[PDB]
Amino acid sequence: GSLTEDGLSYKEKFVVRSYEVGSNKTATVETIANLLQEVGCNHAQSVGFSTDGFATTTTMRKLHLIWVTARMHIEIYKYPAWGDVVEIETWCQSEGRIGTRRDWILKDSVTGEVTGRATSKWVMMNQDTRRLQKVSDDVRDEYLVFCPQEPRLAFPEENNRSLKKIPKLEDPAQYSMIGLKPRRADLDMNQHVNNVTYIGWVLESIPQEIVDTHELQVITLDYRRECQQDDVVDSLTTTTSDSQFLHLLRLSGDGQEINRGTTLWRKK
Amino acid sequence: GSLTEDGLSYKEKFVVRSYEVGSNKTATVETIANLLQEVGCNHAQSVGFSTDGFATTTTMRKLHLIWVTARMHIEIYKYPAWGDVVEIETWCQSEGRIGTRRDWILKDSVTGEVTGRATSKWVMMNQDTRRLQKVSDDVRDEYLVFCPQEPRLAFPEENNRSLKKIPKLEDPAQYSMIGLKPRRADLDMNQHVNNVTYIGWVLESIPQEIVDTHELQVITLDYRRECQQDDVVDSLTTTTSNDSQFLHLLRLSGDGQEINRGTTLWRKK
Ligand SMILES: COCC(=O)NCc1ccccc1
Ligand SMILES: COCC(=O)NCc1ccccc1
Ligand SMILES: COCC(=O)NCc1ccccc1
Ligand SMILES: COCC(=O)NCc1ccccc1
Repeated sequence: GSLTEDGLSYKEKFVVRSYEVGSNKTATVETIANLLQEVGCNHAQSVGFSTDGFATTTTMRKLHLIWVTARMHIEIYKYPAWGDVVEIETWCQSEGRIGTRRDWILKDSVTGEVTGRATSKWVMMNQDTRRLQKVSDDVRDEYLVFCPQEPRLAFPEENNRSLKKIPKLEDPAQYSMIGLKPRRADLDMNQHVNNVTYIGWVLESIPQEIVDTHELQVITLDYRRECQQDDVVDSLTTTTSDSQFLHLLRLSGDGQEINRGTTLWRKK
Repeated sequence: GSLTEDGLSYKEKFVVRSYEVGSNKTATVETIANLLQEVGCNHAQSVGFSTDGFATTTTMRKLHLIWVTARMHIEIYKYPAWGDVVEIETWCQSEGRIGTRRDWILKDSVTGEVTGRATSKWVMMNQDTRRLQKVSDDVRDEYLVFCPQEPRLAFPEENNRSLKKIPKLEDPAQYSMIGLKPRRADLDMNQHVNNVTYIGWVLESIPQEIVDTHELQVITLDYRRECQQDDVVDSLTTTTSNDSQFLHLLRLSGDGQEINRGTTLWRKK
């Protein structure tokens, strides 16, 4: 991978692996999400950001400050097949005191056609108290030199799917998958559950009939609270309609919300 | 990746990804196992083997015959770090009517030093009845032309760890992790649980204290029965031992039907 000519974005190509594909012999949405994460990490490394905590600086490490994902939104037009090469371009942009936005464009390496796009919102917080904090000018100036100054949006539409408010699913859920627990392969280098595992858990409550007759087109996911490595999760889904679903991930005991989201599926 | 000059082995390089590493910032044993699987699949594809079923031919597909892993044995000297490049060489050799053996050598791309090795045993089975059956000369001849004829062993030693018999763990287990279920990311393109998920499930019952103070050196795993996508598994571990050794058992949560057994050897960091 490499930073582009103007140094304001980063590109990387990936060959889709045999264990990365589903029943259709095309990459899963979790494989796609892992690749967005990988290119995001390579972009931060390329410009000197910390190898201990994603997108942190010496200034943030002293203050025990981290960046956390608030929302992830992915739209796929064509899933690459096993053996195919996908090229991914990513860039970051400031969003004031609220936080930051990282966007991605996925392309077919051979044709050059856009096969997907993603956008994510990040907020700053103290890693110990878990309290959200406003980004100071000192922290802001550090990353602004690596962002384009004119708005570059993967989802430019005024009032598009990526910015829609997500409601809370009401009991009883139409479908559910309970007792979901993370194993060591679900944890990152800091022993935290990987953001991609939550996408998998959300999709666990979609009936196999939907998965067999449809392809996932859009997924929007809010990250409200972290699942600890010894927590147990219940994944809940209700049809709201193409097929549309409302999703809720909550702790198996007290029902504390960890994530909420929506999915849109297209008939094969 | 590519077949080597003589066409009797295959090499591929991989850059270790950020999500592929553990707390030590080095690749997990499941990341290593996924890469051995990937290079194994690329080698079969490079010489015309089926894209629907691993290492099958038109002859095998007609008879509903598949190859299944009976045993996997991995030894790691150094786990590659995030950003490092690992080069893997793999080859296959016939083992008579019993089945085949696929071996691997892992190397550091920069230094050229061997950082690991693996060996696996495969048996042929009817995919519908799940009945094992000896390999016929017709099936044998099809793959022999892609194998070296002189013995090429990743574990050459006459009485070595890769061929040791594994005993059945007796209750009560010293440690356990109960209620393990596969999710969709654990399934392959044919809806079967990925062979690597079983390695993860085995390791789920190792205490976190061992994982924090030791590094995994050797893992040997027998595959006895397949876990269906709606089965629930219990992972059991007992210490059998400077170095730490463990005996492992994976069985169905209800009736206790054995799916896997194995051993692990850990070295103090
Ligand atoms: C360390 O992560 C870097 C990154 O860019 N992450 C993207 C992502 C966010 C949420 C879900 C899936 C993927
Ligand atoms: C937390 O904000 C998202 C993010 O990726 N920030 C670091 C970064 C910004 C600009 C270029 C490269 C890396
Ligand atoms: C389709 O698999 C091709 C292959 O060579 N797999 C090796 C393997 C066997 C068991 C556990 C992990 C890896
Ligand atoms: C089932 O045995 C393991 C295996 O990988 N067989 C296929 C093969 C043999 C020789 C070269 C390349 C591919």
